[PDB]
Amino acid sequence: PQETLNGGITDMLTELANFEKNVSQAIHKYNAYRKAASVIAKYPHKIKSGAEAKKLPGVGTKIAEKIDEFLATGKLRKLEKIRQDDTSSSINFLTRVSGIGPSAARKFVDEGIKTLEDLRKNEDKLNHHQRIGLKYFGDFEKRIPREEMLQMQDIVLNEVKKVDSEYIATVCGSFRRGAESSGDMDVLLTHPSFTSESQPKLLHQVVEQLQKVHFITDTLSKGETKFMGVCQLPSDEKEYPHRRIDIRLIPKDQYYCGVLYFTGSDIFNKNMRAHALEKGFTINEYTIRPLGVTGVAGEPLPVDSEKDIFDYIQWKYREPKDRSE
DNA sequence: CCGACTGCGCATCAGC
DNA sequence: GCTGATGCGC
DNA sequence: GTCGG
Ligand SMILES: Nc1nc2c(ncn2[C@H]2C[C@H](O)[C@@H](COP(=O)(O)NP(=O)(O)OP(=O)(O)O)O2)c(=O)[nH]1
Ligand SMILES: [Mg+2]
Ligand SMILES: [Mg+2]
Ligand code: NA
Ligand code: NA
Repeated sequence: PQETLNGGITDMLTELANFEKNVSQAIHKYNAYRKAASVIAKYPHKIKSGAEAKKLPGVGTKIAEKIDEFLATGKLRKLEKIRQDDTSSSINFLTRVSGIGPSAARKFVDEGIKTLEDLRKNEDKLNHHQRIGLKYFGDFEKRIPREEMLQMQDIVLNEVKKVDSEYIATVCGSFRRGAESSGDMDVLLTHPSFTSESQPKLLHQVVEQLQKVHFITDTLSKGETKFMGVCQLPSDEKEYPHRRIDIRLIPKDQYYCGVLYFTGSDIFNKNMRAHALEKGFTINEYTIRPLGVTGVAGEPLPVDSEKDIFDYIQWKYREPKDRSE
């Protein structure tokens, strides 16, 4: 639906959400406001009253009350005030730097460090992640057009196969759902030699090759199963924005549960789990399991493709395209 | 009334 | 030194 | 902040 429907309300709720997460450090209030924001964003009518909004799941007494104030006045007194607050708005802003959370942001603002400029001045007080986040502050907040994501996929699948043709790599996330743009790139990686009961250079070798051809440019974090970092498409034209890329190495017997999980959406993943229990199965990130007569979970069932998971719960395979809910 | 709201990998801190 | 807790991102 | 046991 059009933003001009309830965009004022959803903007208000999103703004309240961020201050809860970043300033009050109340993560559950943060998700509460966002849940309320989401369901109102989907609501196909211009809301006339807080009581009207309250019918929706996720909208309670306090938000219905806040909406009443917004509709009547065009603003929120509390929001106006906190917007104004130099301390709170600075803390809120610094968290936009990847690696700087609520705790670091507060500590920085505590000692007078409030801006990117201030961060740029105080490099030795930033850890490795926070420096990278600072270095690519602008780039990290850009979205990635699908065409560039396709070019990025080309390089990943090529270099991965070059390392070992028996690797299996799948670019999941919104891109796999066929979105016209993405926030980052999520690559899931496996190899027949790696199972749950199973070299742990399997991830390193792929990262290394992607670094060698200068696709991967920076490393945020890297262990034996998970890589988080920065990549960039090759350039006399203007150079591309640096992009966030994650690579996960998953055991083969857990790969397609992994692919399903990290393809999303979260809203879709929720239903699929809920319907999975109603059929007597439990689905998490790693496995699908039967729930015995009292709720005792048996051994993880063998999964060799996505559809296998759909078959167990008697679902017909839904294409990633049709997985926004 | 009052507990749940995903929980894990990695980097780094806190403490022994 | 090591172990467990915390911060962070997702 | 919201929901529900
Ligand atoms: N249990 C649980 N799992 C979650 C939750 N939130 C997310 N997940 C899981 C399920 C999600 O699929 C995954 C996050 O993948 P991203 O790449 O960060 N999001 P995407 O790629 O779709 O969009 P973008 O284009 O912006 O990158 O984490 C949660 O609250 N609870
Ligand atoms: Mg993504
Ligand atoms: Mg991601
Ligand atoms: Na409600
Ligand atoms: Na941040």
